[PDB]
Amino acid sequence: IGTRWAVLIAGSKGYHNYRHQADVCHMYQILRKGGVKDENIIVFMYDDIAYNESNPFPGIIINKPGGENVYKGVPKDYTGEDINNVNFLAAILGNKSAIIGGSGKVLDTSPNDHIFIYYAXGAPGKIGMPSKPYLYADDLVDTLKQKAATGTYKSMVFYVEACNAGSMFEGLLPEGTNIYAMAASNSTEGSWVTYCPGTPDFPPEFDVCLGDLWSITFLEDCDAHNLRTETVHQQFELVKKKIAYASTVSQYGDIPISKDSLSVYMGTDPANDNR
Ligand SMILES: *[C@@H]1O[C@H](CO[C@@H]2O[C@@H](C)[C@@H](O)[C@@H](O)[C@@H]2O)[C@@H](O)[C@H](O)[C@H]1NC(C)=O
Ligand SMILES: *[C@@H]1O[C@H](CO)[C@@H](O)[C@H](O)[C@H]1NC(C)=O
Ligand SMILES: *[C@@H]1O[C@H](CO)[C@@H](O)[C@H](O)[C@H]1NC(C)=O
Repeated sequence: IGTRWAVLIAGSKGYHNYRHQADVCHMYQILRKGGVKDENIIVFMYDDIAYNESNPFPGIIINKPGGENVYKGVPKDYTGEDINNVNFLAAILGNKSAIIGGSGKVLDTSPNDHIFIYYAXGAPGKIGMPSKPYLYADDLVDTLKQKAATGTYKSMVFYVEACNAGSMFEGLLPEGTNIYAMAASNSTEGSWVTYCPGTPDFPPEFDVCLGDLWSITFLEDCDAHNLRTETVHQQFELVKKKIAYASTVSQYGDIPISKDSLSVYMGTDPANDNR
């Protein structure tokens, strides 16, 4: 019962920030393969990578060496300077009349729907937007409190790839409104980039990192398993263990929500039914 929705947002701009847009495009491919529909996936990506004069492969974005083109077919709801706090927060709330610029696609969800939000690109108490102002912890949590008050969702999972990512939720995110959050790092740690030049077996055409460590770890995990048999809690434990040497994967909010299979939010790719 209900519909799966998602909001994917890369909070940065500039070719050196290739990884944030590659991470978000990779998440789109997982949702598309799982049967989540484009009308229910709101994408915020600056869109300055695929056709950049510096990109050695125009029209292509990869999130791993030798990987597939993750840019192919990704919707463009909010690009360029339309990625900002006003539009990101109105999209989460689901109020089309509060969007200023962009497609107007928002989470106009119903009570049995599921929501998955993934943000990639931070400092204590804030995460980036392509231009100032940045998004502050209190303002993001206040929007989540407004969304909970409307009652227009069954449960929500929010994944954040950023430095000090846990600072967006620590001591603020409510625990009884069906919102579970997972962060690449805790409130006082930075997060790591990965797939950078100068590593064994790396495409010689690139001078930028292709992904972020926590992101490619959870994204590649989604690609390799039947999401009906892996829960959010099992992914938390697996990814937390895998990257313990770099940062402390952290969880906040309504922890029992993580008993849900990942397919509740992402669907599942029939090619991995045996895995
Ligand atoms: C949906 O949003 C409407 C527009 O909000 C107004 O415009 C935005 C851009 C901001 O300036 C905001 O402060 C304004 O209030 C509201 O008129 C409307 O009541 C909202 N609907 C619901 C159900 O919340
Ligand atoms: C390409 O990347 C450069 C470096 O960040 C940026 O200044 C420029 O705006 C981008 N151009 C396009 C066409 O996306
Ligand atoms: C964050 O993780 C580090 C370990 O890398 C730990 O020393 C620190 O106490 C943690 N901070 C919080 C607020 O939990």
